[PDB]
Amino acid sequence: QEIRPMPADSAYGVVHISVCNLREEGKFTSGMSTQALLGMPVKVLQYNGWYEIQTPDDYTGWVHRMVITPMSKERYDEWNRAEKIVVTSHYGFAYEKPDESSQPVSDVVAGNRLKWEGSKGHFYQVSYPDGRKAYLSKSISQPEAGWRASLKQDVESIIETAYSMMGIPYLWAGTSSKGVDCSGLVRTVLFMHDIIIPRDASQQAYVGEHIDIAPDFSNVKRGDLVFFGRKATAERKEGISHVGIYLGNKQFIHALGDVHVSSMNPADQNYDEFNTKRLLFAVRFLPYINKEKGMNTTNKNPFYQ
Amino acid sequence: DSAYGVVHISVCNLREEGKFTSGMSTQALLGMPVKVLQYNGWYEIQTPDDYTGWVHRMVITPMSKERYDEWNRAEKIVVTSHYGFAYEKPDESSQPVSDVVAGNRLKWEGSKGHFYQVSYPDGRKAYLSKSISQPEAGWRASLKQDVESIIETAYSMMGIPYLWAGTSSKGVDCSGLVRTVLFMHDIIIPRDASQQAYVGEHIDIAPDFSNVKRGDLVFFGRKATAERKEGISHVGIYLGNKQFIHALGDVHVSSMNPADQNYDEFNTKRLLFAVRFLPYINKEKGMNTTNKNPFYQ
Ligand SMILES: [Cl-]
Ligand SMILES: [Cl-]
Repeated sequence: QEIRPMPADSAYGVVHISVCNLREEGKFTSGMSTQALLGMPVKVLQYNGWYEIQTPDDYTGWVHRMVITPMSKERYDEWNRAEKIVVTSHYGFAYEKPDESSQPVSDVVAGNRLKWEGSKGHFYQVSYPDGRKAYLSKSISQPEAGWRASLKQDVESIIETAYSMMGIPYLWAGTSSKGVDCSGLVRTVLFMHDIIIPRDASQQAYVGEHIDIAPDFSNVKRGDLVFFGRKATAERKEGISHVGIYLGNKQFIHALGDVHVSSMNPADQNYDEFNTKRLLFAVRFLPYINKEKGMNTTNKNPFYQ
Repeated sequence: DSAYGVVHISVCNLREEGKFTSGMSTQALLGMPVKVLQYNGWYEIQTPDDYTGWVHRMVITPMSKERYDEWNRAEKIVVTSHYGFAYEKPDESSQPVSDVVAGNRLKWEGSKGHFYQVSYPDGRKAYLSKSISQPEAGWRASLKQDVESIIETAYSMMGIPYLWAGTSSKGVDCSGLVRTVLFMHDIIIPRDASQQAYVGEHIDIAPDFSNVKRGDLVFFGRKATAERKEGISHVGIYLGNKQFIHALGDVHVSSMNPADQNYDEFNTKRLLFAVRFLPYINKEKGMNTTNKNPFYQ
């Protein structure tokens, strides 16, 4: 077909697999551009055999027909209003029975959110956007209201979550615990703390407070983002090629090959000469969550309300 | 310079060309031996299924032939659960070293508590819980390579996402589901559906499906014409009673019986034939087990 825009009964959707793969065009032979998660609300923009969708970070891309559940605004609103079970562990499964030896229904990853239906033993009974029923261990998940109540969004808590992803593979366009790109590591960590910021490194580079890094690095702080790339010239604007999370003491955690810690101190064993020489600036963003457009929490984000 | 290597991340992503903006073509696993064909900033590699593609320089450990051979001779710890992590200490609350997926193999160095001490190709040291892994000798001494066990493994992947070129427990494509399942049973077959279609024994499906058996592959696509050869588009694993398990959106079970609620009309209409392959492991170039495959020997 070529349906654009979508009819009202199919203008909205919810992702119903653990991690779905958005591509630049509606075909497998197009590059992946981002990913969305189980239970995540989306807008459905058009259909040509694949759906073009918009995720809550305003990013757009294309997914196969079978991986989202399209729906009316009314049904989308019902999904969003139901208290969720929030997956907090990186990896696990949901099961047919309250027993991890039973038939799985699907994998889950951190940030996956399913409708809470009940509880049985050491499990939450849950349902998927498509109507599947399952059980999730209380050891890898928890009810959304209590999750929010206990949620920490300080820099140290955020860095701990980044450290929990040590060695996970780099994957281009990767935006989940399964695999991450440079900007996707940032997003995957933040989403585990209920925070959404822009998807691409080139957009993350212009959020919050710009920090012109001092020669001694004294004005860059743990929790800032550090950006790398091609410096602006008279004839050409700057190009952002890479991002990491600053750790203090010239160290930073990032996704390149895998998630790892590097240094900008030439004396350190983990010195990353290539990126250090391409260092551009830092950004301090955490103070401005819900204070500028494009940076928000899911309790405030308009896709969720 | 380097002609050999070993993958040192859980799952690496091979692409058509040496750049991120080229399509993924297959994936390889932690501890898997590879041949290194060239370097242009990225490495062109060949995986043990004889498939080639490109990976970022940081994701494999290039080695001399002697070091490659030593890696291969080292007894491994084999990861048997779909997902987990290896840790800095024998404690799942300690700092992780990396994620792991089923089929990952690391060098066995010892044990502490209920954990194997392991090492990576690049030299990292870690601990893997005995609850998600098994020593290679014991793995081989308990190996299941029958149809029923292979189907059980496929069922254990229910609902996992479809991922184009996906070849691990994280996400699989149609042919990748077949490969991912089979590697958990020590079996390697060709990577692409268009090659899988011509292995083993070709089954010309009877109208009652009576000559198709559990564990056969079913192939879907475009029928040959007078002017044009057949095109293989899709593959699934036959479960009997006209059902098959496959990766399309996610891993799920479909039927070729129009009466069934899980009838898949699109694919049923495109059914071409089935293939009985399991009897022919180690009997044709490109189908083998890792104890016979020359990459490992
Ligand atoms: Cl990649
Ligand atoms: Cl995909």
